Amino acid sequence: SNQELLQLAVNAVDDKKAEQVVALNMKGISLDFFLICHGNSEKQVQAIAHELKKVAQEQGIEIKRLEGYEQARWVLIDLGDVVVHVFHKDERAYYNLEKLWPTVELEG
Amino acid sequence: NQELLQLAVNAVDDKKAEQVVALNMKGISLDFFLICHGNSEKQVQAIAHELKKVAQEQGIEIKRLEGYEQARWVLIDLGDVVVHVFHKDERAYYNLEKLWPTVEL
Ligand SMILES: [Mn+2]
Ligand SMILES: [Mn+2]
Ligand SMILES: [Mn+2]
Ligand SMILES: [Mn+2]
Repeated sequence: SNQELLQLAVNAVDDKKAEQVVALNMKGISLDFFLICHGNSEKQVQAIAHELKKVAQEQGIEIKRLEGYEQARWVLIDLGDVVVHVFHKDERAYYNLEKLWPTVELEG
Repeated sequence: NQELLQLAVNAVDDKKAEQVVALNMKGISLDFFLICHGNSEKQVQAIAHELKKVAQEQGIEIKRLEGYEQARWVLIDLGDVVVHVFHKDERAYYNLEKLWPTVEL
């Protein structure tokens, strides 16, 4: 998709104070954008994931996937053209997210 | 194709890598992801090295190799095929579900 869903996800995630928000242009890589951020506690991680869900249902966007919400260590919210990854500051795969997957200059 | 994949499966097999699983990334990424694990950091490195050794014999170019020293999660980018050698105790290895069609062997 475009910055419309991405900005939609960035804001939602921003309203809940998600830290280190990073977008990835998954463009040439996957079959568009991957939004990454993290919470400092399992309660904060779920708050973020929920605001994204709440906002997604307001704008009428179909959530294709949502996994790891209960555990709140690595919540994946598939919004289609955009996929959000909300990690817990202590999640290890969150620091190895380098191996996996080109960023996107949000402010622009 | 199965040429590089079988090449990687064998290398990883010579070192006794356990729970070898191939993933068809067709229609997902821009070929094959291969996963397996070692029971110790020494075994994990043995596997990663056999892959490196085999890759240099066949003359295939290793694009990436990360986490070898730590031997908790070694990534060997062989191009069309990317191998992930985990340590049986690595957590991201049990959450590899979230991330992302299992190829037969
Ligand atoms: Mn698209
Ligand atoms: Mn509507
Ligand atoms: Mn917990
Ligand atoms: Mn160690």
